Amino acid sequence: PRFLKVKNWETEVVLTDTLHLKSTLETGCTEYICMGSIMHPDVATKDQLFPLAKEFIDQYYSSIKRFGSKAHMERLEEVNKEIDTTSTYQLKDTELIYGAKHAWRNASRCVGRIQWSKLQVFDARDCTTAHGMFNYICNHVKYATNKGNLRSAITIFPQRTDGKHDFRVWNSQLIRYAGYKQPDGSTLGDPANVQFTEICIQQGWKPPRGRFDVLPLLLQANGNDPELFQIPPELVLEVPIRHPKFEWFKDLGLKWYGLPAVSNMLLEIGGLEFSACPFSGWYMGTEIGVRDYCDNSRYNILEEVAKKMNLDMRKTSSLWKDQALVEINIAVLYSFQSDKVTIVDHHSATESFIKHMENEYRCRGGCPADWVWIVPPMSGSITPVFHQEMLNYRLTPSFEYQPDPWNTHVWK
Amino acid sequence: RFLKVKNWETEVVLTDTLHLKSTLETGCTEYICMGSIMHPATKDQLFPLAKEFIDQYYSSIKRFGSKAHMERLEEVNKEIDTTSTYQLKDTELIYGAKHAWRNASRCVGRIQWSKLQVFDARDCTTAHGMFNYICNHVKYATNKGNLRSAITIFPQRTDGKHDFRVWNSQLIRYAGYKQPDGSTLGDPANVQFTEICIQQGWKPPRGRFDVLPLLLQANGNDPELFQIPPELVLEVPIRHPKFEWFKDLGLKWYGLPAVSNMLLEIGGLEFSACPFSGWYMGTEIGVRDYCDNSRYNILEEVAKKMNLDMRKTSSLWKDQALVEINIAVLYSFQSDKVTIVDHHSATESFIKHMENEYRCRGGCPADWVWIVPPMSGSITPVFHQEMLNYRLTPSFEYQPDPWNTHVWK
Ligand code: HEM
Ligand code: HEM
Ligand SMILES: Cc1cc(N)nc2cc(-c3ccc(OC(C)C)c(CN)c3)ccc12
Ligand SMILES: Cc1cc(N)nc2cc(-c3ccc(OC(C)C)c(CN)c3)ccc12
Ligand SMILES: Cc1cc(N)nc2cc(-c3ccc(OC(C)C)c(CN)c3)ccc12
Ligand SMILES: Cc1cc(N)nc2cc(-c3ccc(OC(C)C)c(CN)c3)ccc12
Ligand SMILES: [Zn+2]
Repeated sequence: PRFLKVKNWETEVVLTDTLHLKSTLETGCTEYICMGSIMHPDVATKDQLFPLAKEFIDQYYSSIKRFGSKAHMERLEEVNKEIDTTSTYQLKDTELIYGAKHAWRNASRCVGRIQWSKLQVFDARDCTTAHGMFNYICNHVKYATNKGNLRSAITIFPQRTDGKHDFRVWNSQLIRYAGYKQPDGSTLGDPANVQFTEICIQQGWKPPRGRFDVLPLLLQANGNDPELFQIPPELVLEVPIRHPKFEWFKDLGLKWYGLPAVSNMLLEIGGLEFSACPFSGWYMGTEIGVRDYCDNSRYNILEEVAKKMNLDMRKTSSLWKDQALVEINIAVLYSFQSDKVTIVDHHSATESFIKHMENEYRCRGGCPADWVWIVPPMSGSITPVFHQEMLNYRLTPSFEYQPDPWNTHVWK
Repeated sequence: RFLKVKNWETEVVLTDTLHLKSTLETGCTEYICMGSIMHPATKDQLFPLAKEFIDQYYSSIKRFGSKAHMERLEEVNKEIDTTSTYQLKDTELIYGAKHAWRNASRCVGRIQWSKLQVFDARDCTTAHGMFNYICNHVKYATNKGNLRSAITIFPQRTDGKHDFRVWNSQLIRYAGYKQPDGSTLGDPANVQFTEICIQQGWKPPRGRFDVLPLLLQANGNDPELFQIPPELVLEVPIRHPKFEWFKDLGLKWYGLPAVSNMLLEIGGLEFSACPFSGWYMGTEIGVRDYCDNSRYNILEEVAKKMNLDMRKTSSLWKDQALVEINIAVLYSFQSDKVTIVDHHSATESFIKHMENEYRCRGGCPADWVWIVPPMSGSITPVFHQEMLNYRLTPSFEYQPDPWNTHVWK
């Protein structure tokens, strides 16, 4: 039916969703199963591409209040002849900007979407080589960082053609720390990044073999083999982590980078596929995964912090893990704030998202939202999103997962 | 098809076949997921449902197709023909009630599902008898603090005009009163029901922890009030193992969580009064929402007594005071030898429970939105555990509150 209702059980506020009617592709759920906690549940032909392009162009001309206009009809005819003759088409600059903002606006799992309209779009579709990709990525990092006053941005490289000429950033984020598995089984650096670290070493990277080695960019242009580049260290803003009360916390030697910039996702606009589209914002404190690091040869940060807090770690019901996790997250927010590097705590981010979601229900007719990903990884129920019912559905333009490029790349 | 679920910490992959047996809907569609939405019989329809349940009962005792299986199917069929309903055998009631718990996708405590004490109250005819059955349930389940899981099942729905109902949401809850300004004396969750009890003749002590009276409805009659004997109500004063000032907050809670407003469905039959009880997970105990003074709740007051910076949210003072309150609850129950489980232990048990269920049953319906605890989610092992949610019967269902349906006599 046309209307779907969601309720906030703290405030009793009821919102009516009609935007779900524009949902495009399946969720994986059926009337008899829900896959809401499942992590994720050769190119387009001509006849596949015609309706996807028309739907995006219609949506674009509706958004600028020119629906059915002469320019709308002429744009549609242009796109159709272009697909008819070249099996693909090119977006105008305005449509590219529109589509990237709306892929962020449509990202159900993103709590930071109140900012969606302020995204800075860098058009890199004239790029032809990995050196040019490096240039574009350096400028993006410099612009987005802005000496700590972080600005959201995306850089969009050429779209996919036949599938054998893809542009790809092999990094999962533009800035991440290396991880090195030792022979004795322990891990030095970030354990999340051991596989990609091994790939870089294999491609020729000389690793410093420290705890916080910024990984090199591994960049692939036009389907060619990827090439390694070192980001200039002055472009990488970092924050040492200290605690406002625990003078010993700085002795852990922890730091983190300021700029979260995800680079392994695919951007889909009007049936066109931008397989290289790194996008960046600023952190929510809880995301910063400094928790997983190893302080010594056995204990991770959560254990090491609790040990220095003199907590009882023999019983789980002493809640020493919860107590230590709070102090770690206090330290993260204090350090970014003291250094004037943009960051948002989870109470502020979730209060903003509720305001955002309400505005979207009124002005747009709904807001696709993935509760499983929107609720913060700690203190869930004391944030306003916990008691908020949400509807999840897939609108396009969208950001999508894609397989890792080392699994598919045909080495030259 | 079979569906896989992955734990993203252990990389353990479980294969789910049980979802292929579910026949009730979840609310989702191919195009919209509603996993965060809270709430998404005639003679002709009854026998298929009953046969379905009878089939799975005799499949469970490894006597499918047996003589007794067929005779029982024949019996249930004739009985629906002549009477438009049927009665469960005691064996089937026990099996049904345990599997309603086994199938409750939102319950993290289901490792215990087969240790459920079932009290058959299907001979009850009056609210006085309901009171008797309920007192015996509370005394048995409390067991001087060594809590034991139990359910008491009252007669099933007949024509819908004669339901048995427990009007309380839990057997034991604290009253909550509307204050002249706008704050709340007692539990804010129970203001409406407290007012209902006062309208019905209850004399409110107007305290902070007034145990509510039982409001009991038999055979569709007007409900009647009863005072649970206070010696049957086990309570725990909340104190902190480090903060000597915590006991000065004067808080306490009751030991026994006994939910009484849900509906049990077995083989097409509906049991609208079926209070069931277990023991608490520490994070459930809603003492956080009380008021200490005339403006500040326990969370604000705790942070105040802790001398935290309450001006910015990024000081995370709420998160700090939340953990301490939860340490105090666990310390207090453990010190009085009242059964309680922490969210770390309970979610650990649930992952082991899922392993068991996939091995022996082919799956386990699980609602991630409700299984993950309301604090420290990602440092518990269920956060990174993919789950499949689906609806099996027997089941516990939500039902309307009786005061919205009842025509007073
Ligand atoms: C501006 C500040 C931003 C904040 C504070 C923020 C916050 C978040 C958080 C907390 C998550 C979940 C993280 C996790 O579960 O590990 C997330 C996911 C996501 N964000 Fe945002 N975000 C921001 C900006 C952006 C921008 C600029 C884009 C794209 C243009 C974006 C697109 C996404 C997407 C696609 C996901 C989901 C990824 C997936 O499904 O795997 N975000 N965001
Ligand atoms: C024995 C110890 C038990 C523990 C520790 C436990 C724990 C929990 C928790 C923490 C919740 C969610 C609470 C919330 O969201 O506030 C829950 C839900 C639930 N529990 Fe259990 N439980 C236990 C026993 C039982 C028993 C004995 C039954 C019934 C026979 C049961 C039936 C249910 C049901 C039906 C729900 C979901 C109700 C709904 O759909 O809203 N539980 N349980
Ligand atoms: C722009 C931005 C800002 C921010 N503050 N946070 C962000 C987090 C993600 C994100 C989070 C989780 C995730 O999936 C997990 C398996 C790590 C993915 C998939 N690459 C992306 C993506 C973009 C983010
Ligand atoms: C149910 C659920 C909810 C949520 N809100 N988030 C989740 C994040 C992960 C997840 C998956 C993979 C992964 O890492 C690599 C294997 C891709 C990480 C990061 N450790 C997290 C898995 C499940 C999640
Ligand atoms: C036997 C048992 C033990 C326990 N330790 N905990 C339990 C919690 C619920 C429960 C929790 C929430 C809930 O619904 C919320 C919307 C308030 C309902 C049904 N209303 C039941 C039900 C039974 C429980
Ligand atoms: C999305 C979600 C997840 C979860 N895990 N839990 C949730 C609990 C409530 C909820 C709703 C009503 C309510 O109160 C009565 C009106 C039933 C209470 C208890 N105060 C909780 C609402 C939403 C929840
Ligand atoms: Zn779903």
